[PDB]
Amino acid sequence: NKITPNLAEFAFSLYRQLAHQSNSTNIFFSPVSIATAFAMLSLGTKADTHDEILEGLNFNLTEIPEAQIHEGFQELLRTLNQPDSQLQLTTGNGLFLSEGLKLVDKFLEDVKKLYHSEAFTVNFGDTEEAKKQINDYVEKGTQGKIVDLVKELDRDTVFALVNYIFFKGKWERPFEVKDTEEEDFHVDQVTTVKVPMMKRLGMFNIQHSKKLSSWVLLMKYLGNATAIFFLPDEGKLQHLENELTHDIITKFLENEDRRSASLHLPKLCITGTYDLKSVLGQLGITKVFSNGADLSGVTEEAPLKLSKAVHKAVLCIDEKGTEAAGAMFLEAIPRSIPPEVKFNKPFVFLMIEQNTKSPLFMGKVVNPTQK
Amino acid sequence: NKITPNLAEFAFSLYRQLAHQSNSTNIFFSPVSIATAFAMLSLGTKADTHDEILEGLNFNLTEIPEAQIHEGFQELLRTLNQPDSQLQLTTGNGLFLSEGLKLVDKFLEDVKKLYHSEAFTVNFGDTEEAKKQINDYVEKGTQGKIVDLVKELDRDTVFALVNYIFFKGKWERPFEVKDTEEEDFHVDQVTTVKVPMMKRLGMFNIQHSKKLSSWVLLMKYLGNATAIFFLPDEGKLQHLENELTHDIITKFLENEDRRSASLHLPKLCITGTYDLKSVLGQLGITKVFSNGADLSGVTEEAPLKLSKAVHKAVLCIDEKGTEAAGAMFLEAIPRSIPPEVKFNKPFVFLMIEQNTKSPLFMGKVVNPTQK
Amino acid sequence: NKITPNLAEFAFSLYRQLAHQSNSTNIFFSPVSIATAFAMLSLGTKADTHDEILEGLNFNLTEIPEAQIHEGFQELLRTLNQPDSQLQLTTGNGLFLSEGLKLVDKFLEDVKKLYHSEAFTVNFGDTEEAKKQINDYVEKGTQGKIVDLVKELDRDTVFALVNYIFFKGKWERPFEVKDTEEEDFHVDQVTTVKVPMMKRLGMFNIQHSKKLSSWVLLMKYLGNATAIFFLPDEGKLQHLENELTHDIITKFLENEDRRSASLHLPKLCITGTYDLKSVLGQLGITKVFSNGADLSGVTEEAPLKLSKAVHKAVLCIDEKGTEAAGAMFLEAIPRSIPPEVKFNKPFVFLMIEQNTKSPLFMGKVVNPTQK
Repeated sequence: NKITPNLAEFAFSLYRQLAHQSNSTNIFFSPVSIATAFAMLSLGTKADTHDEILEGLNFNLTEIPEAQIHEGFQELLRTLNQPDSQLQLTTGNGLFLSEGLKLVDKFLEDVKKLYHSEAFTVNFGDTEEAKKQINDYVEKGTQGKIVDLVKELDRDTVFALVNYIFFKGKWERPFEVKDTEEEDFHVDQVTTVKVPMMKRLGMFNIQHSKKLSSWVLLMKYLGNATAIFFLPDEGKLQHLENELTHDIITKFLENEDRRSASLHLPKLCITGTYDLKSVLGQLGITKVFSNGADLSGVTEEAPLKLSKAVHKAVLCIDEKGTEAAGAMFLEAIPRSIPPEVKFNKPFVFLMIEQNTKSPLFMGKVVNPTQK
Repeated sequence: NKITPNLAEFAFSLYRQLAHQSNSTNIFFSPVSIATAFAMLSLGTKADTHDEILEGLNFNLTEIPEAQIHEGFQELLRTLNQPDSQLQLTTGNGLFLSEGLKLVDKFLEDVKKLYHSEAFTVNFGDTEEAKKQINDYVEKGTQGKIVDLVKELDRDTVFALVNYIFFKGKWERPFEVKDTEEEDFHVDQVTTVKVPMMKRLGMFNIQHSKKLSSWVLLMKYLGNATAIFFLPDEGKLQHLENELTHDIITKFLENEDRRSASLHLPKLCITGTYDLKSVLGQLGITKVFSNGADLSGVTEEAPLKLSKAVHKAVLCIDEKGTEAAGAMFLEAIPRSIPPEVKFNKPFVFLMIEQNTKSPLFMGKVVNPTQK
Repeated sequence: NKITPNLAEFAFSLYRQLAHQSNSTNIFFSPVSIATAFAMLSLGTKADTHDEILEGLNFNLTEIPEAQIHEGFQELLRTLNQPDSQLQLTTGNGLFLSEGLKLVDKFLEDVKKLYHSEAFTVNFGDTEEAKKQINDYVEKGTQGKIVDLVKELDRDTVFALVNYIFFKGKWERPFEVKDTEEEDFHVDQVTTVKVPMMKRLGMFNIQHSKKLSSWVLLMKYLGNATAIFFLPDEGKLQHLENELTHDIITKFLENEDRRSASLHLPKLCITGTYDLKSVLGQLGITKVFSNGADLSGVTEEAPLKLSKAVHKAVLCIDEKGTEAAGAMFLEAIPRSIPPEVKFNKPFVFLMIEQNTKSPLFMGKVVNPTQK
């Protein structure tokens, strides 16, 4: 599929921003769930509003027309719904509509044809019935991996573009369940904690790259899939992160060779939860949340903007295989033109005696509890 | 009042040091409470001891004589005691004396005339009656906003120069109490918490400055007062802080223009508490705590130094207006000439076998609980 | 003793790495306990494996032969076992052997002659009887200061090179027990906590060095010993740490002069606990944990490597004197040649759809609880 390279780079792009944001934290995300939600969103959007997005999903528009893109997506999504039988792989892109919404059909058609979208009809005014209906469609799409994707749901909520992906794949070679031997994880420069560490001896597709100063191990799944890992060298984690490319990835994919090794790889369950707004904004994708937000391509009546862009992604690893899930969530409610200035982020301020123009106090609010 | 510019800059000076000290914390202080305490203190002090201070309250002594300064203070303090009636504004500079103190009258006169000072007579030897008496005079001066300004009170405590300011002012336009809508505060690059966010739509004195890369909103009070706020731009908080000046402030004060806006500004109650010694020291104000400390200008019998320089400042904001308070505290007890070296800050050390001069151990104490 | 300079520098070397690793933490270690363990270990080791070590204990091998080194150690250790009577000083270097171990006698002899080593015979297969036996020999060697040196003990544990040092020395001048006056410790740039601060006025060997921008105080012990302290100047702690040398230390040792001072020095009990592997590795000492690990010089049957290099060092200070203790621990179990790659440190990884080579997920595991 012709679009894959861009996705890869967008995954690297997007990963980078998340680590650039917090070194001291766990990271896991679905580049696909995200980009899809947004390409699938890009349809209701037009002009320079829309352009930002797809140059920010790492696409070169002075090269590929819009048509050739959305085809690629369509193809890929399809591919994933029909794997080998031993490999469980689903994806669903449901679109929940407020009851009483005057739509455009050009949009309506397009997301149904190209993005297998499912439209449902919910009362956002009954917000805690709306939360249920939506957390229903996720907590089954993800087959019960992700449930609480919507914790706060606006009543003024127009619609909600929702996306999910479910993965469950068993290993090429399961691990010894009795050989799962609790061990030390050297967490930071400084600290150490106990994990259920799985150990196995055998012949492994693994190599060191001078370029990435890392060990690159591949673990083929039962079916048509592969997890790739990277043991950075001592103090090379950031150098590694720095240096990842699609083509480097491709090179590794094809390396068929194996060799003897003793491997220790831990049993774990992790989550990444995100409001991406900030993050994405950094990728150039700012207009679509704002009051210059072009959502004409969805409906006439009312003028909207994209409220919160929320991703959540869990992962879980054990001897037999992997459980992995991604899940987008784009809320939109009525845009209001009248310009908006909210001090919902840390800020400064004085207080001045009018007559003599002298500061009584000054300060910076950085948090109101407890400070 | 001719001295205001210097105060402003001292407020910026002093603010800067507090943020330079801890980004990751809340900030609120009264530039006035502080400077006053210290100008009012500068009176008992002489020569190069004294000079440090006022060059450190941001005054140019090769320009303004001492006379012209203390007049300015006197005037200002006065101004503040008699505002518009709708605007509550008090200040008091009480000076608590140990029973049995031989004073100088030149000093005694000066702080009574110029700084409306009130002198009281307390037994520092009965320390927890001394704590009460002083926390009495504050927790009413601040009308019950600040109470625990003295948590640890030396028995060898000679006197205590105390300062307070109380502010209570209602808005130009109160906010909708039913429109106070709990919302998300994006606290750090990383984290998010729920505040009571006040929202109102109307015509606001607000502008963006290229220079400060911030939004500058003014909210006039009932009476003769104005609070100024600053929404830094994305990642401009430090650039903003960097760039603030008196004249820039003045420029904004006069901008009368208003315009349409939707504003979200949160309901909060914050405190800043400080031992300033360190901080101030950085402003050049070091001699006055030390054994070169010139407190002759107060009394003959005994030779003193300034023990702890303590500021505390609370603030509180809601729909109708603002409650804000500042409070200094300068403790002095008997200086002791005999040079002093205290390892009360983190330090290094070895242990050596005398005969062979070999290190048995080495270390750095950085804290004795738990380490 | 000719080797002392190197130890000093190794102590500085090693200290530096520990602070370079975590500013925000307490530091205390025995340069001697460590180096001894390792010189005493170096005996079972040969060639380039062995060389790394002693160039990393700060020795110049293109200058001093191996003979001249191990003599020095022998001499020093001896010296320490027979001090002045008023000064309690012991050291023991016990070596615990698995029952059924075919040894080399060249090694056996050498560590008995040169390093007063004591060999014992333990069943590592009964691991929690092994833990006892070893924590026995430490928690008496250290006369009950250090007890839990072995919290996790491998069953496949071959042997354990163990080292200890016990110190108890009373002051030149005890402090006033009734003059121990709780006070403020300014811990960080930012925070403050209460310590039992000992205070005394008298004549103290103390000086300021332009070079180290610190106060350098010596406190002679009852007997043949001296503790040295360093009050860095404001913000000079790192400059101080930077600049320490053996010769500078020597210069200070000899300064006999005293003078009047008021000193405040706190009552405390601190510990430093370490797995040194990382740290030491940085000093060039990497081969000996690895699969190129040359432990032929110990036994024939089986091929081993050094599993965990563990130091723990407590300290305690009060009016009368000091309790101080160091304790090494080098575990070795069967090396396994077959190359080893363990993701027991934070790492990256993708998951790829084989057919289209597109990233489903990506991530970085940095900790599996809670993330």
